[PDB]
Amino acid sequence: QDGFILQQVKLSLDDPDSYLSSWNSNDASPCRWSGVSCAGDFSSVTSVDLSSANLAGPFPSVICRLSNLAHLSLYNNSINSTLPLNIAACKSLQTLDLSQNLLTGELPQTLADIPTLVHLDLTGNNFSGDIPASFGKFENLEVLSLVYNLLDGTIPPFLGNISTLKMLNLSYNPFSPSRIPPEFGNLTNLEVMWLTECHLVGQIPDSLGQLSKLVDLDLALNDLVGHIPPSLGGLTNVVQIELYNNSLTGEIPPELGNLKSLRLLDASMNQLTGKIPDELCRVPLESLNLYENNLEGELPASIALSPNLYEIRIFGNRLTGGLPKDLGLNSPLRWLDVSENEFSGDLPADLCAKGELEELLIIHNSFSGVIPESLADCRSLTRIRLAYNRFSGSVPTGFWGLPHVNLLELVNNSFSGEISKSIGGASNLSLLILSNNEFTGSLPEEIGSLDNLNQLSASGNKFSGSLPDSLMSLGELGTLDLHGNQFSGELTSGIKSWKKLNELNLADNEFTGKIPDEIGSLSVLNYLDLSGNMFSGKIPVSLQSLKLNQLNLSYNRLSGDLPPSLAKDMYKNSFIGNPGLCGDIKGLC
Ligand SMILES: *[C@@H]1O[C@H](CO[C@@H]2O[C@@H](C)[C@@H](O)[C@@H](O)[C@@H]2O)[C@@H](O[C@@H]2O[C@H](CO)[C@@H](O)[C@H](O)[C@H]2NC(C)=O)[C@H](O[C@@H]2O[C@@H](C)[C@@H](O)[C@@H](O)[C@@H]2O)[C@H]1NC(C)=O
Ligand SMILES: *[C@@H]1O[C@H](CO)[C@@H](O[C@@H]2O[C@H](CO)[C@@H](O[C@@H]3O[C@H](CO)[C@@H](O)[C@H](O)[C@@H]3O)[C@H](O)[C@H]2NC(C)=O)[C@H](O)[C@H]1NC(C)=O
Ligand SMILES: *[C@@H]1O[C@H](CO)[C@@H](O[C@@H]2O[C@H](CO)[C@@H](O)[C@H](O)[C@H]2NC(C)=O)[C@H](O[C@@H]2O[C@@H](C)[C@@H](O)[C@@H](O)[C@@H]2O)[C@H]1NC(C)=O
Ligand SMILES: *[C@@H]1O[C@H](CO)[C@@H](O[C@@H]2O[C@H](CO)[C@@H](O)[C@H](O)[C@H]2NC(C)=O)[C@H](O)[C@H]1NC(C)=O
Ligand SMILES: *[C@@H]1O[C@H](CO)[C@@H](O[C@@H]2O[C@H](CO)[C@@H](O)[C@H](O)[C@H]2NC(C)=O)[C@H](O)[C@H]1NC(C)=O
Ligand SMILES: *[C@@H]1O[C@H](CO)[C@@H](O[C@@H]2O[C@H](CO)[C@@H](O)[C@H](O)[C@H]2NC(C)=O)[C@H](O)[C@H]1NC(C)=O
Ligand SMILES: *[C@@H]1O[C@H](CO)[C@@H](O[C@@H]2O[C@H](CO)[C@@H](O)[C@H](O)[C@H]2NC(C)=O)[C@H](O)[C@H]1NC(C)=O
Ligand SMILES: *[C@@H]1O[C@H](CO)[C@@H](O)[C@H](O)[C@H]1NC(C)=O
Ligand SMILES: *[C@@H]1O[C@H](CO)[C@@H](O)[C@H](O)[C@H]1NC(C)=O
Ligand SMILES: *[C@@H]1O[C@H](CO)[C@@H](O)[C@H](O)[C@H]1NC(C)=O
Repeated sequence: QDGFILQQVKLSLDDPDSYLSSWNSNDASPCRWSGVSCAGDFSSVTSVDLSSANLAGPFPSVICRLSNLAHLSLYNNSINSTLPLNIAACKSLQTLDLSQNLLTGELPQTLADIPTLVHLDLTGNNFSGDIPASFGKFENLEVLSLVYNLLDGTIPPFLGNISTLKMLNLSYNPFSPSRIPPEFGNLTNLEVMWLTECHLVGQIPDSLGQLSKLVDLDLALNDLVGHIPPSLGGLTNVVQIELYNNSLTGEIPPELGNLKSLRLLDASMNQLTGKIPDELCRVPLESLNLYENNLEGELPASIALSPNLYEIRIFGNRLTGGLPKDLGLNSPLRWLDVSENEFSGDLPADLCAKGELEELLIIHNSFSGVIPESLADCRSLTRIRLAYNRFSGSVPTGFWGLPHVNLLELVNNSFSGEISKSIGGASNLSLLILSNNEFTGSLPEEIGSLDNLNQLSASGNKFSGSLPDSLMSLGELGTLDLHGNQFSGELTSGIKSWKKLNELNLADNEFTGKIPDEIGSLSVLNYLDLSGNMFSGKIPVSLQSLKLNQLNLSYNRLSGDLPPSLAKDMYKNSFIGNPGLCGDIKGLC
């Protein structure tokens, strides 16, 4: 009969990829059929897995006529229409996975009438309306997943009545704004509470502290208010706490230090105040994210003790004092973001000791001293932002040439010395921002070797000498800003090679000679500033062809007529401070 029933399933579904080709009526048994598994001396179908088969059409309710069917998966198909109340006919089902389908309408209340059901996954469907009251009466359910549906009812307290529940997954539903039922604290066996983006309102219940077996608490992306409960110290087995993007206030409880198994804490994007507790930092955390809060005081040195720490993101706070001296020495630190704080003192000497540091983001702080010499050997680095600090000294030779660095931002510091020839080694460099420093010397020829470079901003420095001829080799360059320097010499026909250049700013330098006619060849140039230089001769006629939002050729030695487009009252400020250009425009001189 199992074969005949499965033939009825086949006739009820669209099978464009012929996944059910093997479903042959002439077969003695259906056990060898695609997606079918049998058990017992009877060769009874016990499992059907038609996942990722590109099957389409309504749920095949006739499949429930299989007496011994214990596992059904139609995961990742185009199963559509409503889930029938006839699903209760599947009385032997232990696991049901209908995730990633096109199922619509209300959840059938008869799902709770399957006593054997342990796993229910309806994730990634279009189910809407209230969660049925029957769902409170599930006999043996351990996993309930309704993630990414259109459920628009309130979160029901009766879900707390499922004593056997180990995972409650209701994340990513447009639920009517609802408080977390305190009855959820009575789910003694619960290991996962996943309520991300569930339109939660009100305060986290103290009852949630009763969940001794909880491994993951996720209440992120909601409108939760009030304080993180000190009762959460009762979460003995918790490893992950996600409270990010809420409206939580008050201080981080020191009782979080009692959570020995805690490795991941993210309470970022809240209104938390007070200091980060030493007790929490004593826990050997893997990730601590407390960014975009109103936290103050020092970062406890105990955080450096963790052997598992790879991530610290505490940016956008009012934290003071120095970073821990041993930070990175005992941990595989990968991501460090302490930006927009009040941190001071030298950077820790061994941030990259374990050789895994990828992101060093410390902008808008009062960090001082020289870049640690160890960081010159940190080849793992991909993004470096030391901008808006009080750093001094030369940038270490190795630091310039780090191979995987895509962004090097040293803007607004007191950095001195020269860009080393080692910069040629920076194959991955796309953005180089060194503006507002005391850098000296000439740009190295090795800068031209950086084919991937898109931005070179080094304004407000003491750079000098002729631009390297290799600078033409920067075909991918979109921004070149060298204003407020002592750069000398002349531009060449090589500037034509800057095909993708949108901005050229060489203002307030000592440049001499004619502006090359090849300036017109730069099709996407929208910003040109050559002001405060000694550029001489006629303005290139080709400049008319360029569409420029900003043009400044002021305070130069330029002479002769303007192209007709540029000869306008609006462009007077662009050509002031040039004796030769006088009388090109009425009221210029
Ligand atoms: C439920 O899915 C049925 C199977 O269709 C295929 O899979 C869909 C997910 C979609 O990719 C579709 O393009 C596939 O053809 C639909 O049936 C059919 O509808 C299509 C037009 O969309 C038609 O060309 C087919 O001949 C027709 N086949 C069968 C066996 O009915 C259901 O569609 C609905 O009913 C149709 C008769 C038609 O009136 C259509 O407008 C309806 O949407 C799908 N039902 C729902 C509720 O979406
Ligand atoms: C109910 O929700 C929980 C929490 O989202 C789901 O649990 C978790 O499942 C994911 C995906 O399987 C796990 O992620 C990964 O880690 C493993 C290594 O252990 C790795 O191989 C994967 O590539 C992935 O990175 C996650 O660790 C796990 N978390 C917990 C706390 O258990 C659960 O699957 C959901 N159940 C249903 C039916 O929706
Ligand atoms: C979790 O289950 C407990 C046991 O059923 C609840 O406690 C009890 O409360 C009942 C009324 O809600 C009462 O009839 C029971 O006699 C009592 N049982 C025991 C052993 O205490 C508990 O409810 C809460 O705690 C009690 C003391 C009251 O303060 C109630 O207002 C609470 O809701 C359940 N917890 C939750 C959060 O529902
Ligand atoms: C969901 O099922 C579909 C259909 O089996 C999977 O789609 C295909 O992806 C594989 C691997 O990239 C390709 O070789 C096939 O050509 C694709 N087929 C179709 C019809 O798109 C899809 O990968 C599955 N998704 C998941 C997350 O498992
Ligand atoms: C809470 O859960 C219990 C246990 O699943 C539910 O209890 C039963 O109620 C159903 C239908 O009313 C009966 O068929 C069962 O025989 C009852 N079993 C037991 C062990 O009492 C109870 O209804 C649920 N309550 C809520 C509000 O959902
Ligand atoms: C970044 O550095 C620049 C240059 O030092 C700062 O800009 C100027 O502000 C100072 C006063 O603090 C003036 O005396 C200068 O004339 C300004 N220079 C220029 C070129 O505009 C800028 O304020 C700094 N930004 C931050 C956030 O610290
Ligand atoms: C081109 O650059 C010159 C020099 O920086 C600019 O000149 C001055 O204009 C500003 C704003 O009106 C005044 O505050 C300064 O006093 C002027 N300085 C001098 C030395 O004259 C000019 O405005 C810029 N023009 C454009 C179009 O950007
Ligand atoms: C499911 O809901 C989404 C979002 O409202 C919509 O874009 C999609 O077309 C819906 N699909 C079905 C089958 O109702
Ligand atoms: C945080 O939530 C707000 C809505 O309150 C949303 O606009 C924003 O994109 C979210 N940001 C992150 C990083 O989750
Ligand atoms: C370049 O840096 C980016 C991150 O900015 C990274 O994803 C990429 O893998 C790097 N590529 C190389 C070749 O280092």
